[PDB]
Amino acid sequence: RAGRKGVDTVGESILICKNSEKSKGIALLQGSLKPVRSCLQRGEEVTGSMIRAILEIIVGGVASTSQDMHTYAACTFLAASMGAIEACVMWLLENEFIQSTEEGKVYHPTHLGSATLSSSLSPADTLDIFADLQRAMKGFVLENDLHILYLVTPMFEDWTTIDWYRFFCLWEKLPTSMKRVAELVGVEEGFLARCVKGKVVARTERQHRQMAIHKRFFTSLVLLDLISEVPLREINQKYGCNRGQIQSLQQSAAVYAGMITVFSNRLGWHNMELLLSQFQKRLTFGIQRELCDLVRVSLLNAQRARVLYASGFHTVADLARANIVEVEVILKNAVPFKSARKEAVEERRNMRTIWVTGRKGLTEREAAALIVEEARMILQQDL
Amino acid sequence: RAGRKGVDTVGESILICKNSEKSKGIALLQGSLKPVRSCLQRGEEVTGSMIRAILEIIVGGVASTSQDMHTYAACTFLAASMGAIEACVMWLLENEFIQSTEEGKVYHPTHLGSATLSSSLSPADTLDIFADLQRAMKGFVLENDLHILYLVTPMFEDWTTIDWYRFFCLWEKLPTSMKRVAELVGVEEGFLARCVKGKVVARTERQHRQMAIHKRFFTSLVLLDLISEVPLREINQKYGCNRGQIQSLQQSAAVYAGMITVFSNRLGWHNMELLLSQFQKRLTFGIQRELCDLVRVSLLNAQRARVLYASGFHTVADLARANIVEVEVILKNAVPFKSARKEAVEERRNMRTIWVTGRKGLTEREAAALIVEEARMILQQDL
Ligand SMILES: [K+]
Ligand SMILES: [K+]
Repeated sequence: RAGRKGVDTVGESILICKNSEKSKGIALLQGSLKPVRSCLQRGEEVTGSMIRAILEIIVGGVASTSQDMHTYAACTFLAASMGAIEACVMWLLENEFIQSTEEGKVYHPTHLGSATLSSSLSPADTLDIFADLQRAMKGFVLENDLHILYLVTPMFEDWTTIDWYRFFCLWEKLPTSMKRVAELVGVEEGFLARCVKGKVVARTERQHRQMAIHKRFFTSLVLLDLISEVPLREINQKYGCNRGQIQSLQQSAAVYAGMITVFSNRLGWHNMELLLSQFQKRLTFGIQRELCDLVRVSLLNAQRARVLYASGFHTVADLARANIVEVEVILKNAVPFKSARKEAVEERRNMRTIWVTGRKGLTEREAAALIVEEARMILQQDL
Repeated sequence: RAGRKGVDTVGESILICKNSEKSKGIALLQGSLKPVRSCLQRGEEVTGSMIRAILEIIVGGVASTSQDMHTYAACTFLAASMGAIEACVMWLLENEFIQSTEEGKVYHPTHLGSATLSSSLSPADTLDIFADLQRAMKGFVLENDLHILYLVTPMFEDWTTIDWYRFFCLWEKLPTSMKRVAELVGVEEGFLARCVKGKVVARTERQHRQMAIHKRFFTSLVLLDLISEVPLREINQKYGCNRGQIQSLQQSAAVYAGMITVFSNRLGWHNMELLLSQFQKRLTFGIQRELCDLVRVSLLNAQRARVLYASGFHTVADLARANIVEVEVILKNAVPFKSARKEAVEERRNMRTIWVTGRKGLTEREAAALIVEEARMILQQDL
């Protein structure tokens, strides 16, 4: 990124080092990129990338027989550099992903197969997800939205560094209704104590998904406050994570929530599907059910939707009838100031202070007129 | 009902008796109707009819003060024949139905009050229903539709005489998924045994709603098969009840299901409302979710909707494109014969063999043309 084309004569790069790390710095300047691996490499005859690859072609209906499988193996990048394929096919058979009809040896997708493909889910993750859902449908808590959120809470990657001492403090202060959900999932208070007392991550044993469970329940709490319209600064102080890690999490959970919804629909689990089908939109914007209609407008996010709701505008229909200058004023009240704000400067009438995507700078007035204009266009398309 | 006006010269009535019951028969011929009671009569200072009456006028907003209450007491039929009112007002206060603001002594409705009124529910029944729902939301089974049905299964009157021996036979053969729902509700196997072994109805103690629970769970099983499109004859043989008692039950449960849905909506219980809001339509016709669209047509019931679904017509949209004579044929296949049916009689082309409400006799042809005609009119109103 050193050197602007058409602007600079040269691009300069400086790597600051010490005498001790002097040799490692030179290694980088002379270093070159490593050769590209296939990521489908084989004491592991089976592998995730291959299992998914084989599942996609069989369920999709472009690979039926055993001859089609090895023909596919020829097209891979792994074979370009110049058994394992057969192992993945059996794996799909053992775990009810694929069917075999002896037309000798022809493979067809199951309901679980077609569901996994439509859900864009990884076959390795689908097994635990399928069990987790069946476990939840045997005993489910409906008095709050926490248990539902847990099912759509992603835990395939760490989104933040969790302070366990902070976690235990929230555990005790946690209401009884949410402790019931914790117990029902696997959250044991004993494991939480062995985390604060001693910084033993363990996780060496495969059976230590016990760690992931507590990380997942911690995350669901964050997502619970998030769709409860709890301020980002409160969530930051309460949990110990920045706004960057949160936004990356909600956009991840919004997508994941859609996956579990599709997965539940293709298996015929209507009751479970019915509950989940409202959280994709709520996780995206971080809102409650009431603001779901307002946030259809492009410029209206969580903060702008709430202040317009609390001012009499509950729906797009109510927002189309709106007086523009009234919308503008309500927007002006949602701004965050360090001092308890909420002189006359008439030189700020042209200040473009509202950002969009692929944006021209919008004034607070122009944005308001756009919100009312868009609301009317949507109101007509609703008929 | 003896004597047709404009037809008969006299109407004759004969009461057949023996010598032993001779005196009781004469008592009827000379007998006259008893005076009409008020049904709001008072060791019972409080009474159901009064509590409901007082609740309706306060929540509705036509009675606020204490003066309005006794003014209402004057308009009653009980006072027409010429304390207790004050007792009912306190009862509504004790059970969170009504609020009191000391403008000395002014009464307003609570959320629980406004919910009960909108639900058309009796205040006496609302207390147990409110507890039952809160109990269900703490631990709910979603793998089947049984637990949801239990919440909308009415038990304020007996709809049939339950054979307990038959019940215990269905209990053992009952799958594990439905035994979990039974335990979760209150169905104890010990009580079922003390019913078959000994015909002890008990029910003298008020705390013996334990009887109602088992009667309610028995009923939910019937409703489960009913919306699973299990034949009426199978349900008759399996449970021991006639088709008359069943139809009276489903139309009762369809109405009740709507009540619990409204009740849940006014309390803000969205998750619970979401699950219940699909069973009013299914209980009415006795169908599965797939036939919900077809049964919008007036002439299409459960039986006609299924045979049209299994023949390629899944929606009203598919049914508007239908060839009339094809619909007619599919209908002809749904008819029940004692022999394994499903000569050429062309004299039955005018036989009106299909009944409607406020009906002219419809031929199987005319009905088919009406179904396709109605489907098209509905398809246009859907846009
Ligand atoms: K938006
Ligand atoms: K109908």
